[PDB]
Amino acid sequence: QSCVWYGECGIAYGDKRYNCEYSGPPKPLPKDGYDLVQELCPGFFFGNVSLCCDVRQLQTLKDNLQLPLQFLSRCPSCFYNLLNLFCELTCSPRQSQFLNVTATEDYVDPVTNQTKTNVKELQYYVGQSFANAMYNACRDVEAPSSNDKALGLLCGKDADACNATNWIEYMFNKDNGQAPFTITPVFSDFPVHGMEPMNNATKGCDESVDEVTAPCSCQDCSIVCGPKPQPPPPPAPWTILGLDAMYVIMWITYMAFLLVFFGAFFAVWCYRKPVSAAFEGCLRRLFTRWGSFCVRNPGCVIFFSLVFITACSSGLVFVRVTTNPVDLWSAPSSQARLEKEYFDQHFGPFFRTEQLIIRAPLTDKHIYQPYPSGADVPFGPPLDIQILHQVLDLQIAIENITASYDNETVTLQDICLAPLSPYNTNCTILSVLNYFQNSHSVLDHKKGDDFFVYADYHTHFLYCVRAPASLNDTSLLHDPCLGTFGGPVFPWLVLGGYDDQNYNNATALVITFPVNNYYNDTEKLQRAQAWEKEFINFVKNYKNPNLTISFTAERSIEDELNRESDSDVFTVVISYAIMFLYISLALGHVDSKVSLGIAGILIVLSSVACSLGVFSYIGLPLTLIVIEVIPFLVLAVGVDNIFILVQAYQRDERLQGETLDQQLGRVLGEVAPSMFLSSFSETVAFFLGALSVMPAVHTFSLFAGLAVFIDFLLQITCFVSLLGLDIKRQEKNRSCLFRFFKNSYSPLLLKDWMRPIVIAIFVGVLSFSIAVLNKVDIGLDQSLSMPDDSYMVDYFKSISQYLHAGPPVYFVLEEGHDYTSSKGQNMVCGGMGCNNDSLVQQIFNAAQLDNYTRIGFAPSSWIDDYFDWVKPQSSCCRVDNITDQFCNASVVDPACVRCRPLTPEGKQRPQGGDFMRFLPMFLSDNPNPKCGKGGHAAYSSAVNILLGHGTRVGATYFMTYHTVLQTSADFIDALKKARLIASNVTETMGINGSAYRVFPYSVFYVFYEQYLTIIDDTIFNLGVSLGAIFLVTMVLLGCELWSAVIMCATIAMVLVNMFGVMWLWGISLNAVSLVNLVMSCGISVEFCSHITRAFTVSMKGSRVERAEEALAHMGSSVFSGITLTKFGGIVVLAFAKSQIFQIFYFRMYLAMVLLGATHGLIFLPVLLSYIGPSV
Ligand SMILES: *[C@@H]1O[C@H](CO)[C@@H](O[C@@H]2O[C@H](CO)[C@@H](O)[C@H](O[C@@H]3O[C@H](CO)[C@@H](O)[C@H](O)[C@@H]3O)[C@H]2NC(C)=O)[C@H](O)[C@H]1NC(C)=O
Ligand SMILES: *[C@@H]1O[C@H](CO)[C@@H](O[C@@H]2O[C@H](CO)[C@@H](O[C@@H]3O[C@H](CO)[C@@H](O)[C@H](O)[C@@H]3O)[C@H](O)[C@H]2NC(C)=O)[C@H](O)[C@H]1NC(C)=O
Ligand SMILES: *[C@@H]1O[C@H](CO)[C@@H](O[C@@H]2O[C@H](CO)[C@@H](O)[C@H](O)[C@H]2NC(C)=O)[C@H](O)[C@H]1NC(C)=O
Ligand SMILES: *[C@@H]1O[C@H](CO)[C@@H](O[C@H]2O[C@H](CO)[C@@H](O)[C@H](O)[C@H]2NC(C)=O)[C@H](O)[C@H]1NC(C)=O
Ligand SMILES: CC(C)CCC[C@@H](C)[C@H]1CC[C@H]2[C@@H]3CC=C4C[C@@H](O)CC[C@]4(C)[C@H]3CC[C@]12C
Ligand SMILES: CC(C)CCC[C@@H](C)[C@H]1CC[C@H]2[C@@H]3CC=C4C[C@@H](O)CC[C@]4(C)[C@H]3CC[C@]12C
Ligand SMILES: *[C@@H]1O[C@H](CO)[C@@H](O)[C@H](O)[C@H]1NC(C)=O
Ligand SMILES: *[C@@H]1O[C@H](CO)[C@@H](O)[C@H](O)[C@H]1NC(C)=O
Ligand SMILES: *[C@@H]1O[C@H](CO)[C@@H](O)[C@H](O)[C@H]1NC(C)=O
Ligand SMILES: *[C@@H]1O[C@H](CO)[C@@H](O)[C@H](O)[C@H]1NC(C)=O
Ligand SMILES: *[C@@H]1O[C@H](CO)[C@@H](O)[C@H](O)[C@H]1NC(C)=O
Ligand SMILES: *[C@@H]1O[C@H](CO)[C@@H](O)[C@H](O)[C@H]1NC(C)=O
Ligand SMILES: *[C@@H]1O[C@H](CO)[C@@H](O)[C@H](O)[C@H]1NC(C)=O
Repeated sequence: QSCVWYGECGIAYGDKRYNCEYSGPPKPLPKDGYDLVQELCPGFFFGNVSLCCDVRQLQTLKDNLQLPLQFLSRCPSCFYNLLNLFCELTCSPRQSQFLNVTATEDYVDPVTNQTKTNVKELQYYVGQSFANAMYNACRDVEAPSSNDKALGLLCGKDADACNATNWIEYMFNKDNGQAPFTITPVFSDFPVHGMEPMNNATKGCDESVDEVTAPCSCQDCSIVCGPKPQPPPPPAPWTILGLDAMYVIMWITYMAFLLVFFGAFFAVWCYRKPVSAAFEGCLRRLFTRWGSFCVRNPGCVIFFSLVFITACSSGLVFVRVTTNPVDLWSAPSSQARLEKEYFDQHFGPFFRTEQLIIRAPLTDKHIYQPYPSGADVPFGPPLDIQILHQVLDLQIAIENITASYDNETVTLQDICLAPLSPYNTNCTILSVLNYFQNSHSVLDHKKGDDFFVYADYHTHFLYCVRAPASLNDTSLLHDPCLGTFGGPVFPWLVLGGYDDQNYNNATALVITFPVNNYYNDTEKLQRAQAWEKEFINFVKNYKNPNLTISFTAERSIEDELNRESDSDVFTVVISYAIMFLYISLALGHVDSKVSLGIAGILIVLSSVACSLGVFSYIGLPLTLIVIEVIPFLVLAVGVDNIFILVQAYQRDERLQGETLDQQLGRVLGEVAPSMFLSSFSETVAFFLGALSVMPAVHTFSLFAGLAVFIDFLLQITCFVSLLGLDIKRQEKNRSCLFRFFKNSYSPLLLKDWMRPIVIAIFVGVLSFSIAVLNKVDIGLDQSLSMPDDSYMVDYFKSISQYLHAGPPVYFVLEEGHDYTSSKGQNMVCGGMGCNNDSLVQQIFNAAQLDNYTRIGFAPSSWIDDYFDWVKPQSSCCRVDNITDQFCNASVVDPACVRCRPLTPEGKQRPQGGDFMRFLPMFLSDNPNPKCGKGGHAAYSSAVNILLGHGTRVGATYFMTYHTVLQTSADFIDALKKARLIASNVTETMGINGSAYRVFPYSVFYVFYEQYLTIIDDTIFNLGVSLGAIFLVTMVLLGCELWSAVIMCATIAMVLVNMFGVMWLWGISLNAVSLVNLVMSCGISVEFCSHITRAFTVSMKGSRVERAEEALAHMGSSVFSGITLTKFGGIVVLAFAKSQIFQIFYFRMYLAMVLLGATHGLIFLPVLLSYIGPSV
């Protein structure tokens, strides 16, 4: 047991001093630094602590060993062997057995003039089984705050760059900048030159050093645990063998139907070898009297109707308009809305992000060749230094932005959230320029010498993409890359277009400007939106032909909605102009009814305005989208009713001396039941479709329903009187379709042989529609709701094409958990001693899957960080001795003592009241260079404490990130699976009830919460609306069940074919497509009703003739009344500007129209001819 030294010598460089050389006998260490020995490696701490050692050597070891402690504190296993190496290497008592000093030089004392000898160089003899057990047991640890390979950092060279021998040589070599003097190691397993290397006991990541420190986790050790689980496969289409298993269930059934159908034509060829009408009669008489009444009292009626219109539409003064998207697309009391309501109250609302996806088209990738050694590393086009300067200039200019509002000048610093303030207040900008801190000088300053550059921006970039949380470059660059705001900048948030682990290959640059969003405050929101407007205008007009910018803003969507919503104003006006043109010329043929067409158009707009005004009075706000889609619908229905009545009158011949009233009463009594049926069926259809939970469709449905009902009523009354006035007029000088239907079409269509083919064809199309039913999309694209000429479309394309990370997730653990106990922490903390099914571990596994579960990254929990901070080893914590105030980590150390005693007892987790005593100081910790990251910048928001009564903890969250989400399927999949993870954790916590529960909050959950129940919502809505139609028909048409059931079956056929057309044109099944289907099922009656009544009330002999008589009579008015009108309406809307209209309203209505026309005018005729109700 000989010495190699005692004492230390003068300064070598920086603060580094070469130890003084002295190989004599040992010396018990002074009672002064008991504290280091215990702490460094107590394996030396017994009795007489005789050691060739000095307390200033212990404290310079302890002091120099800070980073390795930072990257390896997680496994005491590897940390403790590395420590066992330095302490023994430094002042073990048998230093001469395994050490050989080779170089040494004289030292001068400025105190006594005595020349000593510094140890410049020496050879270190290290056992092989020690380096093997150390590197192999800690070698799998990745570095924290990154997916690196913590050895990738503490080795100076990448995972594949160093082995176990080279890494130790590099660590001991001062050529790196850490070793104060170089130690030359020598591989040895057997004693050579009498210099026996070191081979003390070694411990792996699978074993704990002491009975109170749990072993390291299998995240950081590969023998304890493994990738054991794997998602299952999605086997569907169901029963593939078959070709969809629905292509077959339908095709096979159809073949059976075709055989059972043509086999009765075949067997026929072979054989060749006071309630019944009590309610339908009182209506006729009443309408007969009331039409007469309104015709002989025109003045009173029309005047009262105008007074009513005005009295009802003056309530339009209280009209309020909603433009805020949350209110539009989210139910006020949906589960996701309540979750969001809880999150905004305790943690403040999620902030607003202004992205910027920069791209350099005019540049090519260039190559980086490392000077010392290394394979070439190509950098994408956007990572050029010149392009980086131009983008930095753009960013610094975006920071200028002022745009004073309401006699007040606000700035980005003023609104941008600064996490750790007011200490550092610059603010959060998440751009790749933060690695250089937005400094042209920092970006260009180089650390090399002529003929080669040692370090370069790539050198810094490469280092900090590997470790964005370093406080120094540590590759001799000596430049910190934490960011001006203080806090890491994760490379996946500031880049896009790279390849899975090669930020070198980045093709795009992401630049975020997070801005604080405020809860119950309007001046701040006004100021922020006013700032965002100027930001948008600037970015839109910026001229840098070298760059292609795609931008957005939190307020961009709402603004876009109001800009696309006002550009169709011309469209609704033109639609009515063309409708009036058609009505004016077709309504009968100075045999012109222009006056009546104008009267009808004004009555329709009056009905629209009256609905809007009444509901504004009630307090329902306008969506301005409705104000554009509602007029069309109401116009269609109102014009149809007007034509029915006027034409039945025109074709009615006047009896004997009848003046005017008798004729009008007769016409109204025979035509009103049918028009009344259509109008009432539609009103009920609309109102009933107004029961879905979505405020936009709910309010729209109400508005449209009321407008149809009031328009029908007002029409029948004011318009029959005005018809009387115009009929009296023209009686003082002041058909070709019907001919066709009766002469050549009704007979043709009803031939014996054409009828079976037609029925076969329609049932075949119905089978197809039913077959392709389940293959309809779910959800709305989110990029099609914007006009085509909008920059948000380009931004969405750019996202889908470049971005690699998604929306952040917060797993909010509601208020009520304990947190001050070992088990209470095990249910949560993803750590050493905490459970294996803990919240953090479950979120970690989810992030490990990443395709099944879309949660992409690790939890970034706050409690793990808090414990890491409070550990006595770290020494970050330090309280004042007399004041009990937090002594910063950079302090003169006058009298500050460690918070937790550095003992075996102190080593445990702080479970008791110390927990809550020190938690606030941690949350108050700043990013100290000695200590580390500190928490203030990351967890102050995430942890809530209620003052008083023991300061019990509030709701906390563990925020992670989603995977890049590009379509509705992707969003719905993410919501579902986040809810599932939460469900698992809630189960595992085992609450004695539901006092509290985990739930995830992300920004899009409220908009996508409807697609978790849209299928049962659709089923219920369609079924209920159709049952209402059924009942209304079977009641109003008398009580005949056969006609009612036939009509209901035909409209159901119409809906199924509607679903087929949906699938075929790529329309999606969101709450708008669903409202339109429930509406179409109500608009179909206008076709299906006339024919069936003309057939039912008929007294010919046989079924065929009844059908042909009904066809002629009523279908002459039905083809001219409904089809052409609705066609004029839809063709003007076919040129939309919001995409949402042009896709859903236009396609759904065109489909409905042509489908209803064919069905009514062809398939109803034929089906009744075959199986129609006799009489
Ligand atoms: C995404 O990033 C990776 C990591 O930088 C790129 O891989 C490297 O790709 C470059 C491209 O041409 C190669 O040069 C690198 O090395 C080959 O390495 C040998 C020595 O290992 C050299 O002698 C060769 O001259 C060549 O440089 C290669 N290195 C590694 C470790 O993969 C990748 O190219 C990039 N994506 C694309 C599409 O380029
Ligand atoms: C994470 O999620 C993806 C979902 O896309 C999972 O699918 C994998 O990645 C892609 C899917 O596009 C496929 O890998 C294939 O790689 C070959 C290599 O040239 C390429 O030719 C194919 O076009 C395709 O890209 C494949 O569906 C699947 N990969 C494997 C190994 O099964 C996958 O679970 C994860 N993807 C990643 C990034 O590993
Ligand atoms: C290397 O191993 C030796 C022997 O196992 C250790 O010396 C023992 O060390 C313990 C640790 O405190 C002492 O309590 C014993 O008194 C020592 N006895 C003997 C006979 O060695 C030594 O501490 C180990 N060194 C390291 C760095 O682990
Ligand atoms: C952001 O914080 C930095 C330090 O982290 C502050 O100072 C930096 O920016 C100054 C702007 O004038 C520069 O002059 C300084 O050189 C730079 N810091 C250093 C290393 O000197 C600054 O308060 C913040 N940024 C500002 C104010 O622009
Ligand atoms: C290159 C990187 C990985 C090195 C990181 C670990 C650093 C801190 C290691 C490597 C070399 C080590 C130093 C080598 C020489 C001495 C002199 C000795 O009398 C006290 C310990 C001291 C001062 C060591 C302190 C810890 C040390 C500086
Ligand atoms: C047409 C009638 C019924 C009016 C109602 C339509 C409204 C509610 C629809 C039309 C377009 C829809 C938007 C489609 C796209 C987006 C972008 C996404 O980032 C948030 C949801 C949001 C903002 C939707 C909200 C709901 C929405 C605004
Ligand atoms: C440790 O044993 C050898 C190297 O010492 C190696 O084959 C093995 O993979 C290591 N164990 C690991 C990596 O878990
Ligand atoms: C814009 O920023 C530059 C740089 O900080 C500054 O000099 C200037 O005063 C700012 N305002 C301008 C140019 O209007
Ligand atoms: C674009 O790149 C050229 C390259 O020389 C540079 O001169 C110019 O300032 C950059 N910005 C422009 C052209 O707006
Ligand atoms: C979890 O609890 C203990 C420790 O791992 C063990 O008995 C059990 O099998 C573990 N199972 C899982 C899935 O972690
Ligand atoms: C460190 O603590 C001292 C004590 O007053 C304080 O002045 C200083 O601002 C602190 N620095 C931090 C928290 O970064
Ligand atoms: C610290 O407090 C203890 C408790 O009384 C006291 O004995 C000791 O002298 C104090 N020393 C310093 C440096 O604060
Ligand atoms: C929830 O946990 C159960 C068992 O703990 C597991 O079978 C299921 O897959 C988990 N759900 C996920 C991972 O979505």
